[PDB]
Amino acid sequence: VKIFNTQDVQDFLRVASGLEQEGGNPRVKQIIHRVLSDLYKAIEDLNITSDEYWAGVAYLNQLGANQEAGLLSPGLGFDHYLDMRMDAEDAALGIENATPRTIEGPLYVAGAPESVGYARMDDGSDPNGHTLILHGTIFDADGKPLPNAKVEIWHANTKGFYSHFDPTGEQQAFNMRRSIITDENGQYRVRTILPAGYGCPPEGPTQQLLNQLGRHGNRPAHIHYFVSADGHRKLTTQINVAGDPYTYDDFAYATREGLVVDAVEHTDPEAIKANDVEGPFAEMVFDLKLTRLVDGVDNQVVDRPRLAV
Amino acid sequence: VKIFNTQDVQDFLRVASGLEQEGGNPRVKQIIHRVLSDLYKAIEDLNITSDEYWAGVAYLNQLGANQEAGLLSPGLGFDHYLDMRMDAEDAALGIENATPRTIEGPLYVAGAPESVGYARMDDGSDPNGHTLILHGTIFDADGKPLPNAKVEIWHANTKGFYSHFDPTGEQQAFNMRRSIITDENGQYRVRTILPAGYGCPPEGPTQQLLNQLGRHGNRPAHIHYFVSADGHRKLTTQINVAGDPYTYDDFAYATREGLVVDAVEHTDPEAIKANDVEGPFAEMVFDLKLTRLVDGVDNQVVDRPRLAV
Ligand SMILES: CCCCCCCCCCCCCCC(=O)OC[C@H](COP(=O)(O)OCC[N+](C)(C)C)OC(=O)CCCCCCCCC
Ligand SMILES: CCCCCCCCCCCCCCC(=O)OC[C@H](COP(=O)(O)OCC[N+](C)(C)C)OC(=O)CCCCCCCCC
Ligand SMILES: Cc1ccc(O)c(O)c1
Ligand SMILES: Cc1ccc(O)c(O)c1
Ligand SMILES: [Fe+3]
Ligand SMILES: [Fe+3]
Repeated sequence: VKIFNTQDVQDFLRVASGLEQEGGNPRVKQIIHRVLSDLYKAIEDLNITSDEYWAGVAYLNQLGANQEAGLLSPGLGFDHYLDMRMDAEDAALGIENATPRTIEGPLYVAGAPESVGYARMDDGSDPNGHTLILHGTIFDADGKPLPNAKVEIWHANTKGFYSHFDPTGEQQAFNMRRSIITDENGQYRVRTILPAGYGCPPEGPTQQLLNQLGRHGNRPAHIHYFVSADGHRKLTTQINVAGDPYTYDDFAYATREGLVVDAVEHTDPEAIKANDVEGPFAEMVFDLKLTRLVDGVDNQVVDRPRLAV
Repeated sequence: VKIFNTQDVQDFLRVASGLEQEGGNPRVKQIIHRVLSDLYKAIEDLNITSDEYWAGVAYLNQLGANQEAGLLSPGLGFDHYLDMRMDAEDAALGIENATPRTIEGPLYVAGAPESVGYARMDDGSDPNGHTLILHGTIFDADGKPLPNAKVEIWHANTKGFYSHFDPTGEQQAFNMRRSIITDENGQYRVRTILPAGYGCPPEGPTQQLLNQLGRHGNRPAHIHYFVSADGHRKLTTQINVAGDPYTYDDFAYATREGLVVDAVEHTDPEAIKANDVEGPFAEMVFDLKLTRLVDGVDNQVVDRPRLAV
């Protein structure tokens, strides 16, 4: 029993997609027609039953009810795939990406405190927090230190929770989220704590689907970056804390060579005083290099829904 | 950009689908691998940008947040498509379906009061309700009246709202929802009111998408039926009130020839007095004929999540 390639079904697909309708958006119709065709065909090819189908529809409802579509997305590789496409396009334009891009993730929040050159990111409310001094230089497309660049950093606490998405309700707004404008030497520097790896809500729809694929929902400890500057494209990337068990087994497939960074532990009193901290701390250095706009246009910035507080 | 066909993307798709993982459900992995492959390819063929992609992800959260995946499904033709498959399968088995099946819709509620041969379905709470006497006979696969068949009926009020899903504040539980056991002559008879067509929540995600396709989100006035009996398959169908503006332009594509019924209006005192009502009323007669089990089993019953009370 096969009906997908019969006139009845093909004509019905055009009707449902609004192809012969006068109103609407032709681009949406075009995409919907393709997606529907593909799904109708997959239902036939894989002999998906009604019981299976409705289980899929129920999952969609709970996926959205839990606001997890942006979490499942990277877990199913879309986020990284979109990055592969941008990389391919840059290669086509002859653009060399000194600092590789990687996924943004769904947890960026607009509105964080802004400062010049330095900022402390945490409020010391984490018991198990280990002091981290993260600093670096931002370079322009010509390799020269870039003053006034805006470096945005966000990461999780030791429990693997992000402010604004913390279930324990423990964190104040923008905790571990800052914008640092680079100083005269093109440098940025922050005092924060070493993040812990992130895990998907174990009871949520994203993890339940991953369980069906025999997969885990963990990410290694990492730090997110947005770096923007006049005359340059906006850089989206992240660094991984070297040594993490999941560095090369991230459920979001965000790891890339060049982004794994070593956290050097400092114990002597000399270093501690020089970075005036209260005791042993970790230090990470990470420089980032920007690319220039293409004929005055940032051909790769992404406009997507982001929480703004 | 064309990278879908490279080994890097093809292997990635296998990894993301857990195909190389030992745990999990092989059936789910099989379906996920196909759906991801098709979508990754659709993104390439249609050159879907990251901006477009994330609008799609946001829409998915909104769809589930409003619990409308089961409303969008029929709007995009899936529900009707699944029935087409069922019809094709029956046609191949030589099963002549006397009463045509059509979609269940997402508003069935389990546990309605039950009675033999007759019941009034509404609580008279609808100010504009017009009395409707709906009756008919249930026939077995041989064309013989079937006593003891269970006829389940549910429908909307004059505002297009159903009990348990009324946006304006609860109706009596199970208002306009009843189960009727056919009597000694295989008949069912109910007193209720004429329903008004249903329209999708105007500001909801389903209507928002339909707008982009230049389509409306309306359904003609209709009455749902579930009919079950020993030795026969469970029938899912509905009847359309003849004359409705959307009879042949249902956004859920559920109307079928043989399911459009005329509601005859009675105003003469003799009719009124005979059916013992309090004034003019409408009458609809609709008989249903059932099909026998296939090798002792109901090959088309659908088990899907349904609200129970
Ligand atoms: C609005 C239009 C939307 C159209 C969408 C069409 C998608 C196609 C549908 C495919 C559905 C896959 C069917 C999976 C399935 O048949 O069962 C999936 C599991 C169930 O667990 P079981 O243990 O098997 O249950 C049974 C326990 N018993 C045996 C004891 C009874 O549950 C799950 O959530 C996995 C399902 C998630 C699949 C979502 C894919 C989409 C993501 C982009
Ligand atoms: C987690 C894995 C899931 C992967 C899913 C991938 C989806 C495939 C890609 C989807 C591409 C959709 C592109 C839609 C688009 O580019 O714009 C869609 C419209 C927007 O209207 P505009 O007027 O342009 O808005 C702007 C008005 N301004 C200019 C004034 C600001 O909005 C909408 O909600 C329409 C959205 C339709 C998408 C639904 C898909 C579901 C199919 C089952
Ligand atoms: C997809 C995703 C989930 C959690 C994170 O912390 C992150 O950076 C990305
Ligand atoms: C999709 C849909 C919407 C409303 C209804 O009353 C119905 O039966 C089906
Ligand atoms: Fe993160
Ligand atoms: Fe209905």
